[PDB]
Amino acid sequence: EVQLVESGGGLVQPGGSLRLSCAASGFTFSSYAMGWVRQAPGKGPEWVSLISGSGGSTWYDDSVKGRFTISRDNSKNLLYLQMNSLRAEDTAVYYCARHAPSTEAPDYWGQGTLVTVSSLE
Repeated sequence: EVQLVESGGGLVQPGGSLRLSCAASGFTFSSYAMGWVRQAPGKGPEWVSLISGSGGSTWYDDSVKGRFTISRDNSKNLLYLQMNSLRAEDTAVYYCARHAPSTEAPDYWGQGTLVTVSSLE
């Protein structure tokens, strides 16, 4: 019933920019903190950014402060991540995620979108 579908990932050269979107349904959107998880291929997942239910408060991992901007549109149930000045290190699968602190089951994630920062030179 809970659905998370992300869009907008892909290939970009270094210094480029990308915008991820995430559409939700199956729950009351604004009653959950939402965020973005990243997973590099040989590594565990980490939270890259988090936004409060209302969107009044945000958090960013130190490695992305200033470059990435998280936002949400509670009237259309959408979560965004504007990713600027992309660096090779930003390469990973990014997951849209619904943070449920009260739920014991793991958080719901979207299917994941690959983000590759690469110049073939």
